[PDB]
Amino acid sequence: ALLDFEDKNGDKVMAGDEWLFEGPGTYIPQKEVEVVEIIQATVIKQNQALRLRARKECFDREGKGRVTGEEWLVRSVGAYLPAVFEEVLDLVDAVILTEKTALHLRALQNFRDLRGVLHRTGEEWLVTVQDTEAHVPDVYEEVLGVVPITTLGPRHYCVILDPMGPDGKNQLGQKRVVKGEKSFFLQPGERLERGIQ
Amino acid sequence: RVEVGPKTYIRQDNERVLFAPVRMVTVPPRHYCIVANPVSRDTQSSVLFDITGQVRLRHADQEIRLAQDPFPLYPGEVLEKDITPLQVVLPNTALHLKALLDFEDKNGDKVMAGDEWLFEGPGTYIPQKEVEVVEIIQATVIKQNQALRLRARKECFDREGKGRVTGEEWLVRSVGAYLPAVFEEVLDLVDAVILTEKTALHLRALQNFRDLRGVLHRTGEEWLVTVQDTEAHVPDVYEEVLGVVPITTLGPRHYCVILDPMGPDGKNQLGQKRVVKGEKSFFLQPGERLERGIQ
Amino acid sequence: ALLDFEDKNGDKVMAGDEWLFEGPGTYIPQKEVEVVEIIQATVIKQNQA
Repeated sequence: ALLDFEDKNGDKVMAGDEWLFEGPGTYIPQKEVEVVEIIQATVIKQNQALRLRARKECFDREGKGRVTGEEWLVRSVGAYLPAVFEEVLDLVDAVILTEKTALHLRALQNFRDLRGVLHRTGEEWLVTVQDTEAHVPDVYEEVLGVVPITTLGPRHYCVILDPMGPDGKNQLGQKRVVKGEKSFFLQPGERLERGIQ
Repeated sequence: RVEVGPKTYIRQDNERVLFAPVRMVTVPPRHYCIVANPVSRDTQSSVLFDITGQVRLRHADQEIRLAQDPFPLYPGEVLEKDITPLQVVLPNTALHLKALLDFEDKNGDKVMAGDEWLFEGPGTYIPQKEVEVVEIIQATVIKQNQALRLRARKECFDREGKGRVTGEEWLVRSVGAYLPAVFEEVLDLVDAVILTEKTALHLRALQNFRDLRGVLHRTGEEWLVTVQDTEAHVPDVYEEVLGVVPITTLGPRHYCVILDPMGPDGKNQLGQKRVVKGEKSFFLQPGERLERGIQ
Repeated sequence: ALLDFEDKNGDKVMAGDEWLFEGPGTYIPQKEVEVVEIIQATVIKQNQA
C-alpha cells in the first residue's frame, strides 16, 4: 500500500501497512495497493513443526507478544499460511521416542519448556518416553544426538563417573557402579570407565 | 449490417458488400459452438437494434449455443468454437471445474470464482462460457481387499464427512470403483497382507493414531498383527509396515532362548533372556531376538 | 445413443444409456443410436464357466 488511501472496510490504511489477502477467488487489483508477493501456505504433516522468525514487532498465533529477531515454533497441524511479518525456515521433525532411545536437549538460553519446567541457560537434559510419544525440538532447544539405552542383565554391571545427584547437578570426580537387571539411559555429563563389565 | 433470406438483395448506392454469401452458422443437436460478442436480447429474446444502425453487442461477454433454428452471423461478432461435438461423459469419469467471476448456478446456488466442481456419470455435460472443463478424471477401480491412499490438497470433508486439514491423508475403505473428490489426491492401492497362522504383520506407528479397532497407539510404537485380529489387514497411512514375521513353531524336544521377553506392562524387559520349550507355537514379540537360534 | 431422444417403447433414453439388441432378424438403423459394436454370444460346453 501507499499514500494513506482509504480501505473498502473503512479502515484507515497507512502507507507502511502490511497486507495479505488469501483463500479461493479472484483478488481485485488497485492503483493503490501493489500485489507484491504470492505465498503458498506451508503444508505440515502430523508430528512436524515450523520455525518462524519475526521480521518486525508483532503478535503471532495465540496473540502473545513478540520482538524483532524473535523466533518460535508452529504447533498447528496441516497447511499453514505465514503472516505478513512471519519468516518461514523449515519443518522440524520430532524424534520418535522409544524405550531404547532418548533425546538429549541443551538450552540455547533461558526458557520455559512445553511442560512448564523452567530450564536455565546452558542446562542439558534427557527427554524420555514418559514425557512424550515424541518431542519436537524447540527453537531454543538444541539437540545433541540420540542417546542409546544401556540396559543390561543381572550378571552385568558398569561403573558410571559423576552420577547425577538429588540436587540435579552431577557430582564431580565420583564414580558409581550399578548392577543387576538395570535398564536406564545415562544421565547427561555421565560417562563409563571400563564400559560395562 | 447483416442481410438475410432467399432474396437477391441488390446493394444500394451508399453501400458496399463485405463478402460473398456464406452458410448460416449451424451446429447439430447435442453439439455446440461458442461465439464472441453476443447481441443483446429481451425476455422475448428479440434483437435490440441500435438507432445508429449498429447491432447491440456484449463485447467482453461470450456466447454458447447447443441447437436451434439456423442463424446469420451478426456483424461485430467473432465465431470461435463450431461444429463441436457435445462433451460426452462416461459413467466412470468426472469433470473437474474451476468457474470464474461469481456467476449464478442453474440450481440457484451461488458460485464463487474459487469454487471447485466435479460433474460425473453417464451423459453429456453442457459447456459454459463461465465454467472451464478443466479436467477429466476416471474413477479409480478397487478390487476386494484393497485400499487407496488420499492426500488432501486443501481443507475439506471426505467420505463420512469427518473433518480434515491440508496435507492430511487417509485410507479409502470402499470396495469397487471410486471417484476422487475435487480436493482428493490419489496415490496408489494398498494391498492387505494375507494373514495366515504361519505369518504375522509387523506394524510401526509413524505418529499417534487410533487403530481401526480402537486400540490407541502412541508414536513410535511397534506391534504385531495376527490372524485373531483380522483375515487380512491393510496398512494405514500412518501404519508403516516393516516386514513379514515368520512363525517360530517348534516340537516338544526343541527349545529357544529369547532376549528381552515382552512384559505384562507391554514394554520389553531389557537385558533379560527367557528360554521357551515344548510344543510351543508363537511369533516373536517385537524387540525380541534369539541368541543361539533354537536348540 | 445421444441427445436424450425418445425410445419406440416410450421409455426415456438418456445419452449415456447402454443398449444391446440381439437375436435373429434385421435391426433398424437410427440417426440417434450408433450401432457401436457387434458381440457374438460366448459358447459354453458343459462343466465350464
